[PDB]
Amino acid sequence: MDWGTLQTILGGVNKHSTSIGKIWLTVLFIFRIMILVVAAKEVWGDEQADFVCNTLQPGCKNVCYDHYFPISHIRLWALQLIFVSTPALLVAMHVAWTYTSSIFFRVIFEAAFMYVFYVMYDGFSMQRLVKCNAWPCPNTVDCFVSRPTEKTVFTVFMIAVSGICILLNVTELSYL
Amino acid sequence: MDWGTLQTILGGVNKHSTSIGKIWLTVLFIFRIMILVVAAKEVWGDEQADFVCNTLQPGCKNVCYDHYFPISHIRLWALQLIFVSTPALLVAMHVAWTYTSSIFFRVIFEAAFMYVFYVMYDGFSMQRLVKCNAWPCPNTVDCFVSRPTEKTVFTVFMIAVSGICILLNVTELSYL
Repeated sequence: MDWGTLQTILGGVNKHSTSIGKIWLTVLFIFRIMILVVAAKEVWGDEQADFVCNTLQPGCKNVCYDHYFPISHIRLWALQLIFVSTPALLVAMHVAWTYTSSIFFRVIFEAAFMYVFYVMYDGFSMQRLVKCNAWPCPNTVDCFVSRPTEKTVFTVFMIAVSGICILLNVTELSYL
Repeated sequence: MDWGTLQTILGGVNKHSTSIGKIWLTVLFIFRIMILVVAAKEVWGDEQADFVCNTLQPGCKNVCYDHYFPISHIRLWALQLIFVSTPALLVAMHVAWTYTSSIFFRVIFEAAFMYVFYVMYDGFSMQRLVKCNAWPCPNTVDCFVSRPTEKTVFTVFMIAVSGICILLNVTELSYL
């Protein structure tokens, strides 16, 4: 891939005691894109052949995999970014009803993804072994995970990023 | 094999209103020997490669096999017969402290094997699937059996035989 190949005329800088946010926020935008693609198919890209189930039950790997991973972290992120992406191309150029409502959209989205995330991954963690007692899964069986530490780390990162994103997003939203 | 090849001089028969038992009891003795050897290594002779455990746990077949089959039925029988065998060669010829105590021994042994049996195989049955949650057996796993019906049948037989053995054994023990 390659994303962004024309940014040369940016001599105009800020002078006020504000609009520091847009710097921080474009930086976090670009950042999160890199951070994503660089580790995109490279942490969670694997986790299909990595959910070993101690059994001889047919299918129970698939069963428990959806049971505990309806969706992977990186998708909720990918979405979180895209919904939080549309205000970016908006704020690309501003001076001359929406504009600040773009800022607010950007806030509330990111908030939503945080909440529903912690609803799903309660404990902000990756259990080393998830058991499973699904229908075909004849009793409570065991179902492993690879690299739970890893995924936990990058999750801590992205959530911290979400917090700072919103804090400057809102710190300039709160101009009154 | 071949067991018993000299029995010709038995013209002397009983005339009293008793000693019918010794007929019945020698018949049951010979019977149970045949009944055994004919189906000896031929119902329970197999059951080593016949205890399938749905798992990928190493050893868990052996583990659960001993767990649920410390010993097979046919051994408890084999013993039951042998302990109940010694009074037979005694009562081979009788007329002329032990003699009736042989009869009583024969009773109480067979009783013991009945009790301890039902202690172990509670329900007078063969479960089609025994689960298992042993140490190495990581969770409650499944562990199959072959021919549980079969073994149940022949068990019903041998226990009925035990009952009749004792009933005539004792009916002549109860002479007063």
